[PDB]
Order: sequence, then C-alpha cells, then structure tokens
Amino acid sequence: KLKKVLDKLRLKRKDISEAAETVNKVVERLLRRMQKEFKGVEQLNTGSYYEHVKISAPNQFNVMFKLEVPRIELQEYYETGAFYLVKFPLSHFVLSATKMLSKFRKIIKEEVKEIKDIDVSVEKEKPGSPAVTLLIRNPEEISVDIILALESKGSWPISTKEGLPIQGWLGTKVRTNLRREPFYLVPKNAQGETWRLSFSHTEKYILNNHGIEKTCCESSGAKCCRKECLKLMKYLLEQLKKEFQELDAFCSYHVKTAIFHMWTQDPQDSQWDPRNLSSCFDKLLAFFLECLRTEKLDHYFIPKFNLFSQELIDRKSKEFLSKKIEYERNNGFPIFDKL
Amino acid sequence: PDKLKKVLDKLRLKRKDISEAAETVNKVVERLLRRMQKRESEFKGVEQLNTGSYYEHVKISAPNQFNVMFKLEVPRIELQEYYETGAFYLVKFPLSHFLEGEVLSATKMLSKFRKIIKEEVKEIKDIDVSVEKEKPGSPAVTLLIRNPEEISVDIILALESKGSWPISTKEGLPIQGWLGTKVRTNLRREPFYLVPKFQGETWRLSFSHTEKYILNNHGIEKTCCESSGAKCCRKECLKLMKYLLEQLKKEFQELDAFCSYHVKTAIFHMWTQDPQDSQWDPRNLSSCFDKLLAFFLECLRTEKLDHYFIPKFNLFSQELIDRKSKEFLSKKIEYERNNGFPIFDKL
DNA sequence: ATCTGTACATGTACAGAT
DNA sequence: ATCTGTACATGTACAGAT
DNA sequence: ATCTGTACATGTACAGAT
DNA sequence: ATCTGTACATGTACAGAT
Ligand SMILES: Nc1nc2c(ncn2[C@@H]2O[C@H](COP(=O)(O)OP(=O)(O)OP(=O)(O)O)[C@@H](O)[C@H]2O)c(=O)[nH]1
Ligand SMILES: Nc1nc2c(ncn2[C@@H]2O[C@H](COP(=O)(O)OP(=O)(O)OP(=O)(O)O)[C@@H](O)[C@H]2O)c(=O)[nH]1
Ligand SMILES: Nc1nc2c(ncn2[C@@H]2O[C@H](COP(=O)(O)OP(=O)(O)OP(=O)(O)O)[C@@H](O)[C@H]2O)c(=O)[nH]1
Ligand SMILES: Nc1nc2c(ncn2[C@@H]2O[C@H](COP(=O)(O)OP(=O)(O)OP(=O)(O)O)[C@@H](O)[C@H]2O)c(=O)[nH]1
Ligand SMILES: [Mg+2]
Ligand SMILES: [Mg+2]
Ligand SMILES: [Zn+2]
Ligand SMILES: [Zn+2]
Repeated sequence: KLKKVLDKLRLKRKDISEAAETVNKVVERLLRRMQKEFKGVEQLNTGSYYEHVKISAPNQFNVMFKLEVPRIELQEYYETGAFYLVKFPLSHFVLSATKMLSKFRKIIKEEVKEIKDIDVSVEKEKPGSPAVTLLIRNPEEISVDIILALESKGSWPISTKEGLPIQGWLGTKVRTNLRREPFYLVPKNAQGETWRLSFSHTEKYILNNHGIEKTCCESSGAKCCRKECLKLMKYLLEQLKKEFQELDAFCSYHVKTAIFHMWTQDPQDSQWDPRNLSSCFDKLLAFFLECLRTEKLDHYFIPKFNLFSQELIDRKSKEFLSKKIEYERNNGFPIFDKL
Repeated sequence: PDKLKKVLDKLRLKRKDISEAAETVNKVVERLLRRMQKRESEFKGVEQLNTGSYYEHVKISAPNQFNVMFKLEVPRIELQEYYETGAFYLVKFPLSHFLEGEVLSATKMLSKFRKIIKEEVKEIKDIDVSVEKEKPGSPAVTLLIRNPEEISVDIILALESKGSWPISTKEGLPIQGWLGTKVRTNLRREPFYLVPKFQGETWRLSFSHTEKYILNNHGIEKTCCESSGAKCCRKECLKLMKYLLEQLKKEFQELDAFCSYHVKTAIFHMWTQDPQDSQWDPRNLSSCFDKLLAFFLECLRTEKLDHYFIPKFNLFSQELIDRKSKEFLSKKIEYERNNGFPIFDKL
C-alpha cells in the first residue's frame, strides 16, 4: 500500500541522467562566469535531489554558490534568532543583501542570455526571496534555485548554542565536528539588508548519516525507513498544496524540520524498521498534528524561532491543515491515488 | 564482575602522575621538533603525531611510556614490496643525502635523525634525559627521562604518503559490519606511513593513526562511551589483556618474542567478530575478557594471528615465533584463567 | 605597506577526582 | 553527579620577512 | 588556481532464489 | 512477496598535475 506509493514516487534512472546532464551544463557555465566580483565562489549542492529524498521527478535542483568572507561581525535582527545584519572587492555593496543579490542576479541573467544550446530562462524575481531561479526544458520542466551564500568560519551565532540536539542520536563528537564546519548566510530578507542563517550543509550530512548505528542503510548494515517516511510526508503536503490554496503558508521545510525532531525523539534504528513503515509514518503524522494543535514547530538549529508562530501562519491555516491531515489518515489516504 | 573492577582501579593512571609526566615529555618533544625545523636540516617540515596507548587512553599502571611519530611528507614515491611480505617495502623516486642509488635507505635516514636527536638532548640542561642504546633493526629513537620516575619516549621517524594504500591492504581493515563502509572509505583516504624496519633499506607500513581513530571511535553506535550514550567494556578488556602479558613478560624471558601489538591486533579481530555494543556490556566484563583469552589461545595453538591491516602477514608464523614460545604462553594463560588470575595480585 | 609561519585562543571529549 | 586537567582541532593575531 | 583521475557511497533496474 | 547479486548511473572528496 505505502510500498506501492513509494514505487510511484521513485525517480527513474533515465530521467535522472538527462536532467543532471543539462543542469550540470548550465550550473558549470554560470559558476565559471562568476570567476571574472564574486570571484572565488564555490559550488555546494543541497536539498532533496542531493539528499536522495526528491520525489516523483528530477525537476527541482538546489545549488549554493558560497563565498568566503573574512572578518565579519553579525548583529542579530531584533530577537529573531535566524536574521542578521552583516558588518566589517565587495565595497560596491553594512553589507546589503538586496544590493548583493541584485548584482548576482544581473550577472546570472546576462550569462543565461548567451546560452543557445539549452532552452533556459530566468524566472521573474519573487520579492524578499534569496533565490535566482532558472527554468529549463529538455521538454520536461526543471527548476534550479541558485542561492548566493556568505561562508563564515567563526563560531556559530549564539542563538544556535542549544540547537542541533543530536547528542543522544548521532552523538557529541558528530555535533562538535558539525559545529566546527562554517555557517552560511543567504539573502532572504525579513529588511533589505537582512540575511538568514542556512544549515543546508548540515541537513545534507544528517540525511546521509542518519542512523544511531554507523552502518544504517549501508551495504553491510540494515535498511531503515527514515527517508521513506520523509518522502511520504513530503508527498502528502505536495498533494494537499496542489488542491487547496489555504495551504500556501506551508512548505517542505516544515516537514523536514518536523522529521528532524522525530528522529531525535526516536533515535534507535530499530524504531524505523522497514516492516514498521505504517506505524512509523503514522507516528510522524501524529507528531506533525501535535505541532499544529500546539502551534509550535521550533527551527531544528535555532530553538527559539517557532516556524508555526501566529505571526508567521494564521491559526485557521493550521486548523485547516489538521482537518485535512486527519481526514486522509482516517480514510486510507485517498489523495495518494490522485494524479 | 567485581574482582576485575578492582584490578582496573589499580591499573587506572593518576591525574597527578599524568600531569607531571606530560609536562616534561611535551617540553622535550617540542624542543626536538623545533630542532628539526629551525636548522637547515633534511627533516625540515616534519609534523608531530601522538600515537599508541597513552593517546588512545589504554596506557596502564603508570604514564611511563609515550609514542610520538615525526612524520615527513614525501611526494613522488614508488614502492616495491619486499618479497611478498606485505608489510615491508623499498622506497624509490633534500633527502638525496640518503638516496644511495635510486633507493631511499632507511638506516641512513634513521642514523641522521638519531644523530640530530642525540646532539639536541645533549644541550638539554633543565631535565634528566639521555638517549637509550640503539636496538638493531628497531625504528625508534628512545628517550629515557627522570623527574625521579622513569619515563620512556619512543620517537619514530615516518614517511607520509598521500596516495592510495598499498595493494596488500586492499582486503584489510574489515570494519564494514562494525564501523561501516563510509568510515572505512574515509580512513583509507588518510595518508599511509612507512617507518624504518637487502635489510638496511627496507621500511615497514604503520597504521598508528588509524588504530588511534578506531580506539577512540570503537562502537557500532555513534554514542558508545559518550556523555549521552552507554558505556562499553571494550577498552577495559584491552587493558586487562595488556596487563596479563606485561606481568608475564616481566617474569619470564621465554616471552620476549611477544609484545602488546599482538594483544591489540587480537582485540581488533574480536571487535570485528562481535560488532554489537551489547556484546561488550560492562556487567559482562568477565565473559568478555574470557572470550578474548579463548580467542588469543586459539591464535597461539593454531599458530595464526593476521595483521589487521595486512591480512596475508601472520604475526604468529613459525618464521617469527617458535612453537615452544607459543606453547609456553598458552600454558601460562590457561593457568591464570583456571586459578583466579593470581598474577593480577602481584607487585 | 602587505604577507606569513608560528604561537596562541577557544571549544569540547575523555576520563580522573571529588 | 559535578568539577577539572590534558589532548586535540580549528580559528586568528602578529613580529619578522618580503 | 583549475582540471582530471580514482575510488566508492548512494541510487535504480531486473533476474533468480527464497 | 521479499531478498540478493549484478549492472548501470550519478555524486563527491581528494591527490597529483598543470
Ligand atoms: N532555514 C531555512 N532553510 C530553508 C528554508 N527553505 C528551504 N531551506 C533550505 O533550502 C533547501 C532547498 O529548499 P527546497 O528546494 O524548497 O526544498 P528541498 O528540501 O530541496 O525539498 P523539495 O521540496 O523536494 O525541493 C532545503 O532543504 C533547506 O536546507 C527555510 O524556510 N528556512
Ligand atoms: N540551499 C538553500 N536554498 C535555500 C535556502 N533558503 C531558501 N532557499 C531556496 O529559496 C527558495 C525560496 O526560499 P524561501 O525560504 O521559501 O523564501 P521566500 O519564498 O522568499 O519566502 P516564504 O516561502 O514565504 O518563506 C527555497 O524553495 C529554496 O530553493 C537555504 O538556506 N539553502
Ligand atoms: N605494524 C606494527 N605496528 C607496531 C608494532 N609495534 C608497535 N606498533 C605501533 O606503534 C604503537 C606504539 O607501540 P608500543 O609503544 O610498543 O605499544 P602501545 O600500543 O603504545 O602500548 P604500550 O605497550 O602500553 O606502550 C602501537 O600502538 C602500534 O600502532 C609492530 O610490531 N607492528
Ligand atoms: N607510533 C609508532 N611507534 C612504532 C611503530 N612501530 C614501532 N614503533 C615503536 O618502536 C618500538 C620498537 O618497534 P618494534 O618493531 O617492536 O621493534 P623491533 O626491534 O623490530 O622488535 P621488538 O620490539 O622486539 O618487537 C615499538 O615498541 C614502538 O614503541 C609504529 O608504526 N608507530
Ligand atoms: Mg529542492
Ligand atoms: Mg606504548
Ligand atoms: Zn538508515
Ligand atoms: Zn564504548
């Protein structure tokens, strides 16, 4: 039943090949153009495709163009925890996010203009968004969200001190090492000079290193169903989102965040046995429903930032989604059979 | 259970002793390391790498023996395996002073290393420290220190190579079911080391850096022995086995062919065979130590203990240790086992 | 003025001491 | 159970070199 | 600084065995 | 139906060459 839904959601090797061939061509060319400002940006592949939790089709790719910036001093934007002003080549741009993003965007647009071999344009800017989004066609439509990121090597900002609570799951050495990696700021505004913390590199490591046992999902270990539960939850939200515009405030990052909390609460690999796929997916739904009822879903890395605060999503939107989730749950998920 | 807990208490190093030992050792090592740079010496660029029992937290009784590698990156090198041994190699291509004819001479390089070290120790006035008489074929320059208490420091010259590990290790390090494939792949991306062992130009592979990572990352669960996880008894078993051999070795010269590396190697195989943290529960310390002894005994009787990293190299071959020596040790181990380990009460 | 090899500054796991 | 010394990895300041 | 070569993890596809 | 073995595909870290 759920195994059959997963088969439908499984990407095809043929489609992966053709999509990657084109995406890589464009990304490689844009990256080269950035190397003569922005000289020295490096590529960092992130999100669902590179975490192996993309579903249905290879039609959405996420790439960070990270740029190492020396001595930078952060000031937290009021008490938000996730948003910062940045202070001290890039003198052209207090470091303005929208100004930097504009130049980044312009360069990208100029280079896409010179691309004749592939059918590719740049999507109209969504205000406040950090992304420069490319729309490709080898007939099939493919999105590429290209994210400018500042890389900083200092200690992570104080607001994350008590975040990433993996100690009982992945452990203290993993946590200490992860927090020795750089941190990232992307120009998602809150206004025009604000940046937002990104942990896409950390999320990627976790997705690919997700077990309490080192062998989880390896050739000489036991398969778990952690990723399959993530896929099913993503698909449920995607399907619901297609039908009801009441759910515009919700995104896949809410699901990702929720499952991180679940994986922390249930650290044992044996609590995610493939044979218990139903129970596992069900307990995930129950957890997400408690998050909705209590209007509380803390950022996994920034515990004081509630993604489900009133200020961000209306009670009515949360109650709408609850009713819709409870319905699918108690009727054998008819929405999975939809197209 | 509790008898063995009491032995471990005795074996536990004291923080006072650790402090005083480390203070002195670090002073000497730092000074020797600086001498290798600050002068236009062939060893310019050596880096320090702390290895062995003290740095793995399995040193027992006293902080009286420290192991330190002075590693030197050597680019374009071609290795030739010395007669299918698997562990021994000739090296070919600053260091031209030792490059006796395409071949990089181990003993020549070790001699110069040794001379420099001797000269620098001679200039040390703060501390009571001399250089021990060279043991032929040994790779070590050994320092003997006294803040009254006697402390050995074995300083090992090592060539660092960043290429893939030699073919003879391909099927070694069988940690797939225990620490897993990602850990193994990453470990094998680290450099490999050659220490100075026809004979005078041969070098031997070293995996001290890999052994160190394993000792400190020894569980199938990432939380093994961490503040938010469960204690295992893997290291405690290693200490007990080390102590049994150490005690036996100080009494009987019949056991001169044996060393702590045999015990370390044996326990690596045991940890591979019994990968689950639950097979090394603290409450089962006795059973765990017992099964280790039984395994070591089988190795001795069948004359077979494969190097953990170089499977075709048998540390217990006839060619290396007489059957007599192995039978002597078997009898001695079986005796202690079946009489409540009287040798643990000694001293 | 700028760059750099060396030493120090900071954080934390591990294990011993209390 | 909490506190504390050592080791070790990574960042960063800087007298000496360029 | 950039580019490639190598090795192997994480996938998908499918047949034969269980 | 599930598991196991092989083949085929992509991603990615890092060394050595340029
Ligand atoms: N902090 C933060 N990170 C976000 C947010 N949205 C997206 N991200 C990050 O950007 C990545 C890409 O976002 P998306 O492409 O929308 O989602 P995805 O995880 O790739 O999954 P898909 O919906 O299958 O594409 C996510 O995996 C996160 O790492 C957000 O609101 N906050
Ligand atoms: N890799 C990565 N991609 C990100 C991150 N933040 C945002 N993105 C990308 O940018 C897209 C839009 O970012 P959002 O966080 O949704 O921002 P927005 O669309 O301006 O605002 P809302 O969706 O209303 O919150 C995401 O779908 C991702 O593809 C991040 O931290 N990392
Ligand atoms: N391949 C190999 N490595 C060895 C051998 N002897 C020692 N080593 C390595 O060098 C390290 C130091 O050796 P020792 O000081 O004799 O032993 P140890 O492991 O530190 O334990 P102690 O007996 O407490 O000193 C070991 O941990 C090994 O990594 C040997 O015969 N062969
Ligand atoms: N760190 C480190 N120390 C090593 C290594 N190999 C040897 N040593 C040290 O050097 C000492 C002598 O090396 P061995 O190979 O044991 O000496 P040998 O002269 O060949 O003979 P025995 O000591 O009788 O086995 C060891 O006890 C260690 O202290 C190595 O790979 N790494
Ligand atoms: Mg995505
Ligand atoms: Mg030692
Ligand atoms: Zn898994
Ligand atoms: Zn343990």
